[PDB]
Amino acid sequence: AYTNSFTRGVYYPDKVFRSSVLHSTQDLFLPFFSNVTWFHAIHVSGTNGTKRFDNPVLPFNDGVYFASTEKSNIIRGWIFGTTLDSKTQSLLIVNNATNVVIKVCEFQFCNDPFLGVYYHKNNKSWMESEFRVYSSANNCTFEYVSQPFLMDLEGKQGNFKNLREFVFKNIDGYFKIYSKHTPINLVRDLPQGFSALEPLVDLPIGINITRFQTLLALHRSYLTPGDSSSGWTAGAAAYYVGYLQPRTFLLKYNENGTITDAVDCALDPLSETKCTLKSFTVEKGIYQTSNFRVQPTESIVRFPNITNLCPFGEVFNATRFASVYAWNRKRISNCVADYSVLYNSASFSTFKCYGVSPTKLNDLCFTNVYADSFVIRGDEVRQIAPGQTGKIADYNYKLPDDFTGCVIAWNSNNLDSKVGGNYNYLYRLFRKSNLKPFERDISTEIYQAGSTPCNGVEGFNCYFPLQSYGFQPTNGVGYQPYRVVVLSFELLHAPATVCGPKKSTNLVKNKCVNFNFNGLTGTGVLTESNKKFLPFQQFGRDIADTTDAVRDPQTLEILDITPCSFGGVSVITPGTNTSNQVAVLYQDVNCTEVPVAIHADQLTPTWRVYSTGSNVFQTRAGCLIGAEHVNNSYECDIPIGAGICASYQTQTNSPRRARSVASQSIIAYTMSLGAENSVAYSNNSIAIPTNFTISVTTEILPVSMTKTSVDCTMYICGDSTECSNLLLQYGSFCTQLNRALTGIAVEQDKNTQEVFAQVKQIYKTPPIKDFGGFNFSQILPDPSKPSKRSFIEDLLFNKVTLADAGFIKQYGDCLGDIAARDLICAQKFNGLTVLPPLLTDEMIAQYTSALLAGTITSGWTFGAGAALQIPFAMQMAYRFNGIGVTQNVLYENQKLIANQFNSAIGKIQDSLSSTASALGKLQDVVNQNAQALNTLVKQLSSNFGAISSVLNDILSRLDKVEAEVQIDRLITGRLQSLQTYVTQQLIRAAEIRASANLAATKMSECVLGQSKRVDFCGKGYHLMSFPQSAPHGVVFLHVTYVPAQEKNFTTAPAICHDGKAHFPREGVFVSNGTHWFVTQRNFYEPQIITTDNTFVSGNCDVVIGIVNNTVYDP
Repeated sequence: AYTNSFTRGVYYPDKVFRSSVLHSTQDLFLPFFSNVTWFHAIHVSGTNGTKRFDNPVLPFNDGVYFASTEKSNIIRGWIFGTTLDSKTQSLLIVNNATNVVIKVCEFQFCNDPFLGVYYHKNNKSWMESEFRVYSSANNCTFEYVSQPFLMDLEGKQGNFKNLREFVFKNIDGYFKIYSKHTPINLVRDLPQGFSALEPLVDLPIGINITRFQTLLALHRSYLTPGDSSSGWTAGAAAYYVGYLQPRTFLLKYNENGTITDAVDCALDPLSETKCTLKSFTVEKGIYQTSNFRVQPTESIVRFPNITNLCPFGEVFNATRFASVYAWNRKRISNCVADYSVLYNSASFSTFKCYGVSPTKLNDLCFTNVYADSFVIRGDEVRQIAPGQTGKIADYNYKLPDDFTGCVIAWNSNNLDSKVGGNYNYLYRLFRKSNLKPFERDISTEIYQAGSTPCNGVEGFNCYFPLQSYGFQPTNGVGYQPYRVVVLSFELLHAPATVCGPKKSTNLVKNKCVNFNFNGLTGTGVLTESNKKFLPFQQFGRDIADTTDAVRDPQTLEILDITPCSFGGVSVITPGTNTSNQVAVLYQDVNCTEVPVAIHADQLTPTWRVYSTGSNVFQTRAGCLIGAEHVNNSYECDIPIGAGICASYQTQTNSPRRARSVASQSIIAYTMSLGAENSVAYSNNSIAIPTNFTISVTTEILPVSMTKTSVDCTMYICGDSTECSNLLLQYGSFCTQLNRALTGIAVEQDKNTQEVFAQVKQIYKTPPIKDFGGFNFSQILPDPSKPSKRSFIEDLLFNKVTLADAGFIKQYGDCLGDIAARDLICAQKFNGLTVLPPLLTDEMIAQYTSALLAGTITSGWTFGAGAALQIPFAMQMAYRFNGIGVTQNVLYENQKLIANQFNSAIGKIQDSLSSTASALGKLQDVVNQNAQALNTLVKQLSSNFGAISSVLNDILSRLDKVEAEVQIDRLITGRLQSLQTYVTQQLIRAAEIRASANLAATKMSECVLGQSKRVDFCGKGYHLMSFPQSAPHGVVFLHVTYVPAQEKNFTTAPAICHDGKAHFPREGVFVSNGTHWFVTQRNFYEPQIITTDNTFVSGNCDVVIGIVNNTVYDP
């Protein structure tokens, strides 16, 4: 009975307070949807190998998730440890049902906690016995009592069956216990749903747990009615087991601050979107996510085919050394070092290691080493460091300003002593000959140069820098002789040659695996190197340290370190409300390795992803799984690349079909760009429209976003004194950036008023509305709303999150508090601000309305200058003249033009209202600032390598002097991140103001006059255009012409009448097939071919195209 751990195992990792935040992190987690070993009964061979024991001892394996159910209190406690005996320490963790008792005692092995053994009474056994499992308590170490973990007490309130889901962990010796209780109804299968597990007690027990079991106390059974021997264990408590693995997650809360749901950050390519995006709902499109890797484990990986220890003790058990001046160097090479037995034994007085941190010594492969043997005076040892100076340092031995291995110093009065003392060591005295690191000078400085202004010619007597060291064994301490060696490692100058005493193991290929080549501890898949290497080349960093290929130091063969098969992972999903399945794409990677792996591929189970027989597909964009190609091409919604798209809205597959799955199948195809049609080229004929279908489109444009700002400081500084002290010593940085905030913010308002204040004066609707049958109702404002806010823009407002997803009312705030007047944004907590527009919506609107009124009633003139009356009839007529249509057509066809107009308006509102997110760019900016702002928010929480992210604590619990560096590093980082944030807003400021200029143009040209530019203001011959604001934006109605209902017409540019080539003044000569007439290109107005509607010039004969006809002259 193995069963998916459907969603069970998730807990509370730490007790840091938080509310409704998608924080991703990683720990030892039982896999979800994962097999859990049921352990139920005594069923045959479940009791063999034991003493009729039902639920065997099990491997700990780094973590256990534990769960039991019952009708009534049955399941007793557990026992943990290495071996569960008195030989090795044990853990006895028992629920007395009166109290939970936890003991790390060394109790004798219990084959059964319930064995038929007892010695106080009649010899059989039973619960008559007083906890017979309590074998003996010798060398007990820990004892603890707490409240029971009662199992039925959960189920008592609701009269149901229950479970208790458990996670036992031992991290850093701390044995953390996380808990939960819940009712069930099904006992056959693991329930679907969700729950969280919270820490009960941490126990710093510090025993390597590897074996564990569950304990039960057998009373009896009633399966067969014979005797007390019918005390069958069959029908005893069952349970599940799984183990915990280091995989990443995501975790969520509710209003009450409690976990209600989670999305896994190590489960599924689909799930990884909801992880990385930090959403529980992913939208339609293509989304790229983070790659994966396998467990961190490996042996001593690959040290050279060299294996022989170095003779270190010679340096160390040596009785003949030199003085501090006579600092010798000794060569270490071509052997295996050890720094365990070196480090471990108790001989060294000084051991301190520089630029090198002393643990992994025995896994360090070195190129070469330098043993600096000499004897020092006891107090001088502190001066053995870079940054020291002194007679020994400045005049016996110096240090470079780069890495030197170690310092080893130790008293030598057991070998440097003669009862008469030791004058037998020496050092140089100062003589102003200051030198550089590592001069083995032994020159006798008896006479100087002489011309030096500090020596030679300066007042000397019998002085000799060679100063002997006079030891005495009866002299005391401080000046006792201290033999000292300077360890200095060269690394990376060559193949490393001397390694620590750690034998490496074999190597694997093509699997994502770490490794360590002579200290080169790297990772990836191992691909055979196709390079003719060069034999004095060990590792090839093809560019900028990228040690691309490696030659192993045991087999001497070359290996391209391909970083384990590397290629982007992106998803193809229709959304979340749509469905919960995904296509798996890898970027320019042929699916030849694992197609896709969460830590490994799998053949039959839920990871079923095959490069053949599964939903494999191959492109220049790399191989696809999930995606089955199909031949038919259509348009693209979720892109992939090269037109290859995985988006069919309506599939022929019924069951799943979501938008990218097709009955459990992601589909594959390419953008079809539209239909296919030859238009019949001829050299002599047109089709000129005999009707039209004008259209009005929706040109949607954001005009602004929030003029936020920040108290840079109180953002950062949170109003702290020493905070501000260190803050200022950086300085105007804050000032710089928020000055930018200023310029850009005021800038956007200038942009807005700019896109609005094009006119001197303000117009109102004329009360009578007899405007040629063109209804303006819905576009126009109505007094019923505050300040005559137009129907259309009201819909705009409602269609958008005026609240902007409520940045006054997301995860709420201080409720009803200083949060001021209920519509803008921005969740102000501290440091930050936003300032409401200089132009509130109301003016913004009534501008636009004045715009409208002018362009209707006075047309060209209201913004150009004085607004002058004109019938919008003949105004529209002149605008047809602007698109080149005579006022004849409008005159004749005024009513249907009106009707199309107003119907178009209605369709406009139909769209904008019905179509959600029609406004993309608007709410785009909204979202943009949303994240920018909110990120900025989160960035307070970045500890930045400090010991705490909050300024408060880092200042508080620290004395200032040390607090200086942490405070600083934080100042640096958060400051920096702000400055970044600033920069990004700047990015917008730019692209915004660009769009803003664009839109100001859009209005000015297409509205104060008539756009005559191609697709500037919408497809077609523009007539008029109209302003439709958004709280940070504007949309535009556009009156453009589209002809229709065409018919063939053979043509002739000239009419060859009366020996003279006659041509049409305005248009082209047209025929029905038999009658030659004149009409222009955008409509059939066949005309009697007159000299009035034509003209004569040149000759008719020389060039093709003409016909012969007659022409009528006035």
